[PDB]
Amino acid sequence: MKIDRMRVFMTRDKDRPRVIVALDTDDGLTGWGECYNHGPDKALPPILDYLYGFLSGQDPTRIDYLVNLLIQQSRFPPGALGLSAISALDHCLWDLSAKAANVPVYKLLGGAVRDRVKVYAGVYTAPDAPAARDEFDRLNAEWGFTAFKLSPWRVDIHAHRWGNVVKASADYFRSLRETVRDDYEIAFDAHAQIFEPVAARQLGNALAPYDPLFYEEPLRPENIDMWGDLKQGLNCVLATGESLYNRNEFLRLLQVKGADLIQPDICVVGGISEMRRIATLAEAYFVGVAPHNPMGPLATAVNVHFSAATQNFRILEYRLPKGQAYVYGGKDIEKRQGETRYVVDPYLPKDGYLELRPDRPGWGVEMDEKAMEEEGYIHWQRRVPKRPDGSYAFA
Amino acid sequence: MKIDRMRVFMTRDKDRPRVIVALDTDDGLTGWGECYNHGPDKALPPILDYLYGFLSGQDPTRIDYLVNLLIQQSRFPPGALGLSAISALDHCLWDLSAKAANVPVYKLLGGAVRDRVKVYAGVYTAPDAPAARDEFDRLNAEWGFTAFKLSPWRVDIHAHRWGNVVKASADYFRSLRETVRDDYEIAFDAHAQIFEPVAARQLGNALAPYDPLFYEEPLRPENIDMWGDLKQGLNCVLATGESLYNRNEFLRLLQVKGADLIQPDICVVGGISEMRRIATLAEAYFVGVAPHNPMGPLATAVNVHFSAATQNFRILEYRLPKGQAYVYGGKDIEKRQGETRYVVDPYLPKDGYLELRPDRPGWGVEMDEKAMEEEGYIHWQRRVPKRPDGSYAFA
Amino acid sequence: MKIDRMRVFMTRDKDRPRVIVALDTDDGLTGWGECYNHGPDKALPPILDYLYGFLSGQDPTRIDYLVNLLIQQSRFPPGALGLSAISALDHCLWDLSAKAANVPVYKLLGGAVRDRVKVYAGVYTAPDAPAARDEFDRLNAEWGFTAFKLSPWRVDIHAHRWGNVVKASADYFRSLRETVRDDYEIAFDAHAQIFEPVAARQLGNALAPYDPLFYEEPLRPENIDMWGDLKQGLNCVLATGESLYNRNEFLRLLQVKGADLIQPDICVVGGISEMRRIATLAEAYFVGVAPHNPMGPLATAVNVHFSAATQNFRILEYRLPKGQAYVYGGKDIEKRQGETRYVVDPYLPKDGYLELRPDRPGWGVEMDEKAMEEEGYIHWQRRVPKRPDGSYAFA
Amino acid sequence: MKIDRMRVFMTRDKDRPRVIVALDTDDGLTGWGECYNHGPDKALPPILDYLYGFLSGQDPTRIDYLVNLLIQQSRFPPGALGLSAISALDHCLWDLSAKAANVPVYKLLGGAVRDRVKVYAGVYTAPDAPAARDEFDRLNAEWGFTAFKLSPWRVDIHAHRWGNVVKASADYFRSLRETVRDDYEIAFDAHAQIFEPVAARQLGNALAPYDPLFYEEPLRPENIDMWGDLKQGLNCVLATGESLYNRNEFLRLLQVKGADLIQPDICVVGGISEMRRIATLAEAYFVGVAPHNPMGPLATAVNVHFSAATQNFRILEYRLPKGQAYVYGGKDIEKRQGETRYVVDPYLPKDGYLELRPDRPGWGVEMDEKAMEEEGYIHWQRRVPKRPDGSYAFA
Ligand SMILES: [Cl-]
Ligand SMILES: [Cl-]
Ligand SMILES: [Cl-]
Ligand SMILES: [Cl-]
Ligand SMILES: [Cl-]
Ligand SMILES: [Cl-]
Ligand SMILES: [Cl-]
Ligand SMILES: [Cl-]
Repeated sequence: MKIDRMRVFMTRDKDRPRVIVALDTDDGLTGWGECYNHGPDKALPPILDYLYGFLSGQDPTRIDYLVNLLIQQSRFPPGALGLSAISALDHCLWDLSAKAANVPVYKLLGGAVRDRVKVYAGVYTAPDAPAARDEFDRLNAEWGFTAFKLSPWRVDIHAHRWGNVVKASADYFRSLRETVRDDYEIAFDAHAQIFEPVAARQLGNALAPYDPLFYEEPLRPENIDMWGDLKQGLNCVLATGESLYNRNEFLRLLQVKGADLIQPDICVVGGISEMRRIATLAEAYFVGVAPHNPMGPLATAVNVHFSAATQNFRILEYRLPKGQAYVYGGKDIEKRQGETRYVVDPYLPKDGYLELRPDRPGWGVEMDEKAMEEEGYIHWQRRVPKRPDGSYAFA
Repeated sequence: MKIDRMRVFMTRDKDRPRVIVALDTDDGLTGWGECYNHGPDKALPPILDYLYGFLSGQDPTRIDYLVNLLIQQSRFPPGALGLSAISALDHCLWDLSAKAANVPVYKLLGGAVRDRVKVYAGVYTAPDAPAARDEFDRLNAEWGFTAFKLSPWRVDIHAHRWGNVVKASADYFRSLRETVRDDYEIAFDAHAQIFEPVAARQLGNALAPYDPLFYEEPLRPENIDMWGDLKQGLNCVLATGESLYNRNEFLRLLQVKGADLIQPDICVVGGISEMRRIATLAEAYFVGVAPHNPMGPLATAVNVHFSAATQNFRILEYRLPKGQAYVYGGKDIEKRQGETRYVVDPYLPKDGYLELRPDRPGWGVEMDEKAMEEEGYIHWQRRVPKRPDGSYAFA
Repeated sequence: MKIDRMRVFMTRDKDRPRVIVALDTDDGLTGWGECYNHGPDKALPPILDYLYGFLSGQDPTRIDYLVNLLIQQSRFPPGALGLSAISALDHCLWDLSAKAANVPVYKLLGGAVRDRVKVYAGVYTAPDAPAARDEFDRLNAEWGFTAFKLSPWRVDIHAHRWGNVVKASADYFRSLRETVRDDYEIAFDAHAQIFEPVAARQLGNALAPYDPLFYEEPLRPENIDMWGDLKQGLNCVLATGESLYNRNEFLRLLQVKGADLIQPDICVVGGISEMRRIATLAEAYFVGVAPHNPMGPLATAVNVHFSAATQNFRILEYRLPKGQAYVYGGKDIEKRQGETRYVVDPYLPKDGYLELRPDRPGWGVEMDEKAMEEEGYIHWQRRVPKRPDGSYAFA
Repeated sequence: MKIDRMRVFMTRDKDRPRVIVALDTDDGLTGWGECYNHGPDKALPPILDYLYGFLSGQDPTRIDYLVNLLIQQSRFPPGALGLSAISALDHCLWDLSAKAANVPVYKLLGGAVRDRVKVYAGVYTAPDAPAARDEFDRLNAEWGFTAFKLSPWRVDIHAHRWGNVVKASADYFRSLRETVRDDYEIAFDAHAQIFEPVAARQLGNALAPYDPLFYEEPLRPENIDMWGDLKQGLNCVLATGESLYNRNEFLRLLQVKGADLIQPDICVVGGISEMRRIATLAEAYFVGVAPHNPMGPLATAVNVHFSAATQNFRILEYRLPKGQAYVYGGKDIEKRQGETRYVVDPYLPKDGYLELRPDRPGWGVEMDEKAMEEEGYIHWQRRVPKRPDGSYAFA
């Protein structure tokens, strides 16, 4: 069969826009993909139109052949926006190929190496311990979650003395352990807001006695070598990588021993084609994979197949299709809710795992094209915090 | 004054599209910038619209404050397309600030450290020596060029035995030295088409006895460390960096001793704000700067000011506004010509240098808005070559 | 315009001599600079006379061109005294260039990236905690300081058992935390008095639990590599660099991971021309800048502009123009006071920050030439302490 | 005995100024020293006055005690000018101590380890081979020289294609070997005029087949690590160090394998006190010492004693007291002559060696105070060459 159409849907996932892509073939199949939402999503359709020129008329079962063509035609390494678009097209090609062979996508990735996919709940704020307990328990009662991710920050880190900022985080984690179920796993996402390796190490070591599931992305991404310096003398599990794009950025991170766990995003790195290479590198370095995934239900389905096939996969970030809207940080459980409807039958957790759908080819979800047509673009941007002297810090 | 409008012009530079950007202020000034042409230029206006939301109402003389805001709001490191747009906006801010202070832009960069800016002619093909001589001599007679850049490739590198490919390049360079003026400088751009460090070293060492001005970008960009391996035992000047984006990618390149000369592009890295940081790093490592610049006359003007202010600047890539259209490689002097008209009064070489315009504020060029309106977008894409087995290689 | 006169003022800043320099132009402008006081200040006028030979008749807006000429003419790297003189001349050139363009100096440095400049109070002694509290509170009431720097040394380090020396420092810091406001930041300057890296690490780790804002310059400067050894296994923020002179000494320090925060002095390194290069290197290594500044009000004004323009600037050392005379160490708040009068309208702190003067060109201060004429040279020298065996140790 | 007076003589050595220093004691002895001529020699007397405050009343036989005091009192590492003054005072202390004990200075340095001190003639220009032959032969006939140092540069290195510059140097050295006596040793001083390590390596390897005695100081001094990169793959003996100041700069150079031979200057590094430490470090790294010495006859006498006592000393730079005035580079044997008279009885070569004076205490020369009074200061400065684009390069 040959690729003969692309359809691009500008829709949304609660309060973030989302571009969803279909590739159709002359045998009547369709494969689906999800772009990351970097910010200016209206840039994605023209990128996709340009990339489609290299896919028209081609055999979609030549997945790596075509994805590599998309990478090579730019010559320059594609960045955030380009790779987001490439990611969605990679997803479409895997989905088409699996549908053509009448198998779940994981059968094209070496097969399932596990029966279900562990998830943690993206909570993302820093609520007081009793409120955290109640929310964790609610999530456990509904979906079986026993792993959760919070922000460590209990004050504005630029408006208080650093020792007090760190003590507030340590006291907070202590409180959580005194309050919530002993078996619950709690990760902290520092969200790339720390400048100095030494400061990141101090915070990590203050959290360490209370067993963070992982300590995610404390520093900025551009200098990879400094991650190796951070991790020397760090007593907790260090996770990073969500902001890295390709096999070679991850290779450098691994070579400097800059992470214990890596967190590539399958909508950011160029899809499964690149995600698999990244995970293979990590595996040889004895580093696990916890995919970054604040994206929507189609991205989640793509993650389910990658995660099911990858030996060194450990746990998957998960946001409920009906639930909390965008947030990072703050003293509350986020009040804003939304409902993401572009997947008819999203993967939902059972006992804190997503279960495979072995009798369904492709991703194992159906798309709701009417819902995508009903809900269009919405503007979304990050707030970059400021210091008291008026300078900008880090999102 | 405050920024109060952005105007975006989709135009062209011969057979490549070009997005040109104006930022206007409430005091009636306008600053101008040029985006790189990565490929899908129709992605640039929506990126620019999104970025402009962070610039509206701001003081354009706070250049680094605003450019850093544009970088930070994405959180992820911006890639090719995002940084292209950021580059043009950086240019606009320098131009506005210089116009506001009634000075040439170089006076905002520590002042001029040279009186004129050496250029080489972007010829880019591999014509037989007599034809090369005639073209070099024509360029010398008209503009005073004594430095030129060619492709080293005289055959399809994937369809002939490697030893013969390299011998053809060495024999070609020998012929050029037997044929053209003794004082002429000749650089070779291998255009990221070699996979293996050892192969890149073999070619460089075969060219070395004939004194290449530099040997540019033989390998792919993603693995930076391998450039240090290449350069160990390399007997000619090695240049790279055109495909690197930020201060930290260049820092890594410098740390591994992966280049003797770096070639960032002021329309790719985020403009002068980033270019200056990159050049400063290179300076401390005793590495010079030869900016990459196959772009148009506004990009050239931006380069003139950066180059005039930068101690470790050596030579600037230059394409004539009226002249040869796009080409890389091949046995001919390119037949296709074009005329780029969006700058009224482009910098032209005299004795092989661009001369400063000290009595004119800003970039020292006027824009032709009617010409930009007359000539719109044109589709352009790279050819990715194939090997005889049907696989894709490297653009 | 052209430089057409230099005027050199031998004056004083309380009990230290100070050489202040003016460069005049044939358009009637004057730019001002401040030399560091290394010791033999009577050496500075003849150095300045010699350097002026390279500046006479030149365009002062070619700042880096001229400063680099001053550096290159010596061939040998200039040391302390030479660079002190070069620093003042750099300041004069920035001031002239900014006055010529009718802008604050920061507009020549990429613009302001913050609205105000955080300062800490140079207290420098080791008073008992109640007296420290009272002095901190006085400084807070008057000027809004919430950050302070002390000496850690509570006894003669060469006349007591080392474990007891360190315990005295740790007990002192504990006392301070039990006594003074919880939000106060306290830095310790060990003043290059420790010989052995291991000893410096022991003291730093003893201070660490009480959150020193930074631990400054424990070791001597000549061996840069040993700073990387010190910092391995160090649990507090390490600051150094005040005794380093150029981009390459700082590059080495950064490469060995020998500091978390660097403290170049804008009157020591060759002025803004060099300070900016140093800060750029530190930025790429994710290291902040806390400029060293025990100098006077003109030096402070130069620092305000550099600090306002530098993203990775964190905090600025500050001495009040009317206040405490020279001191390092000891059990008292220094009794000797003085008044520095050569700047008419010095920057004073408000809420612990220096505020910009956006409507004033140049440094934004006026000079008092009569005050400089009234108060001349005074001899000043350091005491080099001795050990009980009669040997000399380290100032 | 106690130091009770310092006398400072501003004199000259042909066309360069020279500061000569005497320290007198209350037993009626006098020791003598020579400052390097960095440039602004009028800075030296005030530095010396300040330093003398630490020497007055002291026992001059406590040489290292006092020299280290002079170093420590500045706290900051002393630079060029400060160390020049310290050097002369170190010389005075060795001379006093040796006179007090009635021995030659070398008996205070572990004794003579050789009977005579090999010298090479500082010719410094690049005369055509027949003229070089005639000058070498003249020098051999008069003084027995068989070792000579030239500049390698036969054209303006910034105004000609680099391959042609290097070929001119190689062709020149070939010519010299075809023309002059087979036993003559010829060193080349590239005088810190090359920016790029790769370029320095290319020139060194082009000279290498003709056996340069050493290839001196091709690169700039500030980045020490790059010297290790240069020397990797270099086929000739590499010498540097004249522009380095202390034991730790030399330690770094040695650690990176950045030289085969080091060239500290006993008037630059702080005298014998520091020179001995430097040489000891080099010895352990199996690196020899060829002291830099374009200074005058007192500096030469100081060098004779250091060189006589130092196992890893190889050869000493030498300028005749009556002979060629200042020059570096150029196509001629320098026409300007002068006569340096402040030493009554300078060391002159015999068979190309300086001979010891074992029956004379101290340096073994007498000073001519009347000659110093007759010939005063003269202004001297370096020319910094320019490139054709108007930028400044390197002296
Ligand atoms: Cl449960
Ligand atoms: Cl729910
Ligand atoms: Cl010509
Ligand atoms: Cl033409
Ligand atoms: Cl307060
Ligand atoms: Cl006060
Ligand atoms: Cl002989
Ligand atoms: Cl003679």
